[PDB]
Amino acid sequence: HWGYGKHNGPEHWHKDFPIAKGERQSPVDIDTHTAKYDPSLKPLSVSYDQATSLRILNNGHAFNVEFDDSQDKAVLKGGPLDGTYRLIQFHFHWGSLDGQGSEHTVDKKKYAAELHLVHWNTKYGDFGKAVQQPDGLAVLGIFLKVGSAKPGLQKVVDVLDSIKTKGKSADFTNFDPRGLLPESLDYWTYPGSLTTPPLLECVTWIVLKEPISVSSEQVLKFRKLNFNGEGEPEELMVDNWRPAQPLKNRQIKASFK
Ligand SMILES: [Zn+2]
Repeated sequence: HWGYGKHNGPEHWHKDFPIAKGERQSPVDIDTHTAKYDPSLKPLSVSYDQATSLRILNNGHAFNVEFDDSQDKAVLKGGPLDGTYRLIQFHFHWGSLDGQGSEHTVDKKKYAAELHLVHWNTKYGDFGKAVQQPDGLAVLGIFLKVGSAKPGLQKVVDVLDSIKTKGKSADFTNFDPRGLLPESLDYWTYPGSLTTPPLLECVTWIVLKEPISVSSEQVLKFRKLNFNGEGEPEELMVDNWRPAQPLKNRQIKASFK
């Protein structure tokens, strides 16, 4: 019964999930001046041409667009990563207002929303095994700002009426996640965690410098989703973000000068 309310929100998670106060929790504030350029970091390789989207699900904390991860169809490699990471799902975090919603911040700036493309290390065979490993996941984080519409997001926006409440799913085939990527793949990277319970410290974070722009109408449709099940009291799914956590003994590295 964790969530994002006053009584069950991020400040309470540590009671069920003591790793919430751990040494490598996410998100964090990215202090751009103190991040270190690392000239040996490789370009990212984002290989999404054979991606197979399957379904979209309202899980009661976000919506997930799920992919076939039973073969190397949509993979992330390079950058800070060793090996091959398969795309399993993406989801967003967003706010009730355009001035908040992101999990990571950049020099304390909050964006309207943040996209997470979640990938697991194929050396561990499945996602459930991967989350138990320090190098199990690679999450590509992309900020959303409100401005012009993002045409590559509209197929997601349009299906949200079909998954309004918790536990609802809908077929969601032939969605191309390349339409959600900014022009530049310049990034910051650091070791961290899942940002939702169980908060496992299994993630190599790769946060893109360049945000994507979405329209007011698009983000408004995110905000009409519900945290609750059908026939339960309506609570709008908004402010489903965890705030920045202490950096502790970590250095954020940049792929760019
Ligand atoms: Zn997330």
